[PDB]
Amino acid sequence: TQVDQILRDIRAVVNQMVPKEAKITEIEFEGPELVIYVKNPEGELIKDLAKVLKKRISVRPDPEVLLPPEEAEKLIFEIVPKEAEITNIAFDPSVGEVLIEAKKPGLVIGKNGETLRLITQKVKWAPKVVRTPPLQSQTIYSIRQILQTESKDRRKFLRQVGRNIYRKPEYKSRWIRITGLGGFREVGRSALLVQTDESFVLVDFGVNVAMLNDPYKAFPHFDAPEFQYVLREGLLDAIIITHAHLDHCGMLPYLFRYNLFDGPIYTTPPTRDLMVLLQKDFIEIQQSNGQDPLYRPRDIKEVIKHTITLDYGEVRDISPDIRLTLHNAGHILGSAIVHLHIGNGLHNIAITGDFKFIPTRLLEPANAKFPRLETLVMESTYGGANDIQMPREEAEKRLIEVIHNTIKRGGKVLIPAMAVGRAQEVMMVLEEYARIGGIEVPIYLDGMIWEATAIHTAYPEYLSRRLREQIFKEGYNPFLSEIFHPVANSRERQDIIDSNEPAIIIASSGMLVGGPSVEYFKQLAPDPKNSIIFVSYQAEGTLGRQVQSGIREIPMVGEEGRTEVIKVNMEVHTIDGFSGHADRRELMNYVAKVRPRPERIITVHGEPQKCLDLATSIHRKFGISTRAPNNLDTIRLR
Ligand SMILES: [Zn+2]
Ligand SMILES: [Zn+2]
Ligand SMILES: [Zn+2]
Ligand SMILES: [Zn+2]
Repeated sequence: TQVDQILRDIRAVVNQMVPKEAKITEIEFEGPELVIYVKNPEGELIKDLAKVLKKRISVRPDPEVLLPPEEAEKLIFEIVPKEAEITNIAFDPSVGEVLIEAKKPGLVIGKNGETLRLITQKVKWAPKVVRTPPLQSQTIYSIRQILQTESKDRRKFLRQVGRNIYRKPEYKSRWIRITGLGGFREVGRSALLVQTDESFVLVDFGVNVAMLNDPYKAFPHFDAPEFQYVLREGLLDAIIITHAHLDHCGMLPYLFRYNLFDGPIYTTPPTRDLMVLLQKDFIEIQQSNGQDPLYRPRDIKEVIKHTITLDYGEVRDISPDIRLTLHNAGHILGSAIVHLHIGNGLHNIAITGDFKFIPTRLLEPANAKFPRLETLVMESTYGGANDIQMPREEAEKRLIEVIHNTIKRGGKVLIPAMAVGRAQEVMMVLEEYARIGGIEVPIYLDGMIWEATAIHTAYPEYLSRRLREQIFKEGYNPFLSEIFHPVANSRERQDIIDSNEPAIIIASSGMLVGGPSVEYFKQLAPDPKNSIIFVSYQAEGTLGRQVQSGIREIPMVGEEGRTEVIKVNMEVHTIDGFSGHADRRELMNYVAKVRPRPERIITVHGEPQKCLDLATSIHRKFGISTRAPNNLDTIRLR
């Protein structure tokens, strides 16, 4: 590592373009950027010295000239209008920045950007105002508490990452290869290893909850020689998470449990929070089932401490020959398409993760415009030629149809859905339907769906333009609808089931693998008055896919090794018009619209035949080279 020889040349030109009166106390790399500390604020020299050094710079005051938290926290409630209504105020010393939250962020941000600098001087801390979210999230609060109490660790973490990213100047890769450790010709445990002769980055690291009883099918291949080498030698530069779902980020905290990695995890803020929530959710579902969890809160916590967030469009160097950029995937809040600029730029890779290419209630179609692009890795969940989804609006009509029939017949509607994803989407469908007077019976929300929902309201900028304004700007907010009733605990859950009142029940998780939805299913499945509606992809080996297949008698190993058979009499429906996955038509259209036209396309994340079908179809229609690799396949990209 010749990092300090690089830092030496920087400290030379910086101490040549910076006011020597401006007592520079330090210059070092912290995360994906150069930071210059100075005890003397003050502009437009950053814009320069930055484009001169060809690096991302950030000037700040020495952490010493910063008024303590418990102190400057009262000086602020003094220097800002009481009408500004400051709901919360947090600190993040790892960046010397004060996060100020208020219902009326205008009177706190300075009626002329003034009060912003007004308080900035009185405490030296970097102010950042945030409009109070309409719903408070335990997850968000928890992450905030961790970031201000772990300041010591993170500041050290950011120095290590920085010295690592710039272990050498911009390098042109000699070779590039991608290895599927999981998620090739199957849905589950997505894990792809990007390799160059200088770097190693992991894109996604999921688990296959549908196959939890089989460690050989549930986890990415830890037995891959190249991967054991990368971990054991400490060569993994980074991990990039496309989105919050467990089959894309679920094994991430396992890596910390066993101290196999302590580098950076790059992802969008919404993803960092949703991920943390689904991971906590996961290990709790396991314990509530009497199983030993894959990891513990202490590991999920380590994940948070090792995560560096980027918003879409932010280009960042994550190693000597790899620059990252995230783009909207339109799958779920915060979902991204990973774009890796590698070496010379003549062999760039775009990794789709899961994506949607038409608008939905919460999101806009995936980005299809990139700078330079040679290889496109895309999902195939609906890759079969006949995998056309039901039109958005016909699905809505079908849903309403079914709810009416069931609610009349004196029954209940069970809609299994993941905490994040279809839950929110379906909620919007029922909410807009409520506003015209269609919701008579109550709508219960079980399985952390409400907490996830809270996270959405805190990231309006990651929602579609339509819903963005409708949220933060207006006082009215769709999720806040009085039609949704969060299930408080196991007693109420049981009350709900025993009660004779018809109702709509939306509960995690989406494939009946675990969580409240399995309880509802089991106790409601016998009565033919009830209805269960699948609105998401049912993976192979899930109870959900069994029910969906029509199997009317399902065995379930219960407590004390005794198996129990649930008799299925309730109505089984499938409405795929709410899917977060691009359907066959969308996938093919995506390839058509993507620009620049990729020289190669690799199909993944889909049942075997679907991956091949899509790959064959893309080649036949667009004449582009394609391939549906197997796990453990490695493709050299030249
Ligand atoms: Zn997903
Ligand atoms: Zn997925
Ligand atoms: Zn080429
Ligand atoms: Zn209640």
